[PDB]
Amino acid sequence: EVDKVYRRLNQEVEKSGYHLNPDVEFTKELVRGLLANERRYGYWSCPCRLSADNKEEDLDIICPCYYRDPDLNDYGACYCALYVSDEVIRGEKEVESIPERRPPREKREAIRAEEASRAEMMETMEFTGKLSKPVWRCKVCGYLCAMDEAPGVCPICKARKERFERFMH
Amino acid sequence: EVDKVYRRLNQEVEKSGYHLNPDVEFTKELVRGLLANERRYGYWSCPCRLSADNKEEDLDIICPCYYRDPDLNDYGACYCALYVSDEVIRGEKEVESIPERRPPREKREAIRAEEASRAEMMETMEFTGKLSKPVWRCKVCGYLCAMDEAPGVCPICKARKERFERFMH
Amino acid sequence: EVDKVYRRLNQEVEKSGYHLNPDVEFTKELVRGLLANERRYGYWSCPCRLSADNKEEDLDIICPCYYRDPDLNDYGACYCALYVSDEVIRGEKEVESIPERRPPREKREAIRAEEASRAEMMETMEFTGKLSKPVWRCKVCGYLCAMDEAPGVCPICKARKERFERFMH
Ligand code: SF4
Ligand code: SF4
Ligand code: SF4
Ligand SMILES: [Br-]
Ligand SMILES: [Br-]
Ligand SMILES: [Br-]
Ligand SMILES: [Br-]
Ligand SMILES: [Br-]
Ligand SMILES: [Br-]
Ligand SMILES: [Br-]
Ligand SMILES: [Br-]
Ligand SMILES: [Br-]
Ligand SMILES: [Br-]
Ligand SMILES: [Br-]
Ligand SMILES: [Br-]
Ligand SMILES: [Br-]
Ligand SMILES: [Br-]
Ligand SMILES: [Br-]
Ligand SMILES: [Br-]
Ligand SMILES: [Br-]
Ligand SMILES: [Br-]
Ligand SMILES: [Br-]
Ligand SMILES: [Br-]
Ligand SMILES: [Br-]
Ligand SMILES: [Fe+3]
Ligand SMILES: [Fe+3]
Ligand SMILES: [Fe+3]
Ligand code: NA
Ligand code: NA
Ligand code: NA
Ligand code: NA
Ligand code: NA
Ligand code: NA
Ligand code: NA
Ligand code: NA
Ligand code: NA
Ligand code: NA
Ligand code: NA
Ligand code: NA
Repeated sequence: EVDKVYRRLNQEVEKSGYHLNPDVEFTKELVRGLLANERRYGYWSCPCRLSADNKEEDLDIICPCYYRDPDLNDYGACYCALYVSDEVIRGEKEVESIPERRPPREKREAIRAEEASRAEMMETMEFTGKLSKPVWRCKVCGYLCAMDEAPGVCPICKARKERFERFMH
Repeated sequence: EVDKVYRRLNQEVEKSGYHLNPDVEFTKELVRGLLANERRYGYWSCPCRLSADNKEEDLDIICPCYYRDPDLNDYGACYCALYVSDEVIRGEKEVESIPERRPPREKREAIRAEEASRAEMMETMEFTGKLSKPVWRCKVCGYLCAMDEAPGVCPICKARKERFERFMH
Repeated sequence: EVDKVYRRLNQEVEKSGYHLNPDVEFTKELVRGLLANERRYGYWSCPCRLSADNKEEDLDIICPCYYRDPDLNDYGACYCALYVSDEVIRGEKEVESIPERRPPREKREAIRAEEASRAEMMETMEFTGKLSKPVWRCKVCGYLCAMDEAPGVCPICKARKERFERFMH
């Protein structure tokens, strides 16, 4: 039907140094699957896995999935064998059985929640150091305050802004 | 009516080295506004801004607002020009148009939530290092435990409290 | 009735260098209390304190409680005087009145929530450094990526996996 998607994929991955399975009809088969999965669930859900029909919960199995590279590295193929390793293509690598590396649902949920908290921390802290203010010190009385710029005049001794200095530490 | 509040303000700010607008009637005008805003919303909501009639959401525009000092520094006046800069009062500073520095509602909410998380972290950690316990080491068997004081006797070898030592590291 | 529990306790604590009150009948009294509290609430709630009949909220007063050791250290006895200090048993230590060290309900709740946040941080961060990936660098073009192992081939220059190196810093 559409061979268009097969070929544009083959070129997309070859540029980046990955490889599709060299057997053509088995691969185009998987392509049909991916297409159908896109029609049915609205994302490219791994063609050889049960989709949960919820994108958020499947982000790890949208093709290419999070298991592809480790699986290529250990077994010479991704779980469906859509992709095969640079080693298999040539010789060595001996394309072989691939266990399911994806963790079970409960485990995945824990991992996500942990990545959520971790991202929130990093966000909050990055956003933080962005709004922090430098500390200014009056050179007459030593008054300290925290502002982008030193105040017009020291509320203590009245020295002008230009007589403050950035303070450390 | 009440000029009482005008004058007590003028003295309150002059002590700290800020200045009210030298035009008297324009300033007392703003004072009336602030008073009314206090009657209407129960806080001194910036007289030249739309109040949301919720204190929590307006903490940034209670007068004096969070934009006053940066605005004095850049434009020689706060957004309403209740306050004018030390430079304008004398010469230079050329009192000039002030854009609205306050971010729009969505932005403000994000910023607040980020300051909330940041404060929770800092709180939780400060509260944390306060309850942490030192580590005590039996000098006979090396048993380690974490308590304000070493135990009456080592549960391992039975050496008395006075034969423990603070441990590092 | 059951003296079984009295004696197994006396041996359990003596091994660890704690001591029960040497008056036998006052102690076995407290034992009966602890038993009853176990029948009534399903945990060994301090026999001389009001139980809230909720384990989660009483974790600090399950016997032995969190106040036992500090109380032994300062007063020579736990709050009920189930336990007496190594000093009292012999001489010195002068067993004496013990105030209630447990903080009031509101305080306890705050402390717990703070320990919760602190534990979540530590968990999230520990779980974090466990999933972080090393950074690999192509030795031909300097391409950087973060994975357990370097890719089959550099998506940039095509150098094979074995021509990458662990990168710092
Ligand atoms: S396993 Fe192969 S096919 Fe299934 S998603 Fe991962 S990469 Fe795409
Ligand atoms: S702008 Fe001027 S008047 Fe309005 S709140 Fe800030 S300081 Fe008070
Ligand atoms: S006070 Fe004494 S009896 Fe009550 S719980 Fe703490 S240790 Fe057990
Ligand atoms: Br079709
Ligand atoms: Br998608
Ligand atoms: Br990998
Ligand atoms: Br590869
Ligand atoms: Br497989
Ligand atoms: Br100046
Ligand atoms: Br400076
Ligand atoms: Br009036
Ligand atoms: Br107020
Ligand atoms: Br400023
Ligand atoms: Br000023
Ligand atoms: Br303005
Ligand atoms: Br001692
Ligand atoms: Br010591
Ligand atoms: Br009974
Ligand atoms: Br229990
Ligand atoms: Br202690
Ligand atoms: Br003791
Ligand atoms: Br007591
Ligand atoms: Br290789
Ligand atoms: Br290396
Ligand atoms: Fe000063
Ligand atoms: Fe010891
Ligand atoms: Fe390269
Ligand atoms: Na996607
Ligand atoms: Na599952
Ligand atoms: Na500032
Ligand atoms: Na200024
Ligand atoms: Na206020
Ligand atoms: Na707005
Ligand atoms: Na302690
Ligand atoms: Na003790
Ligand atoms: Na327990
Ligand atoms: Na209480
Ligand atoms: Na990896
Ligand atoms: Na590989």
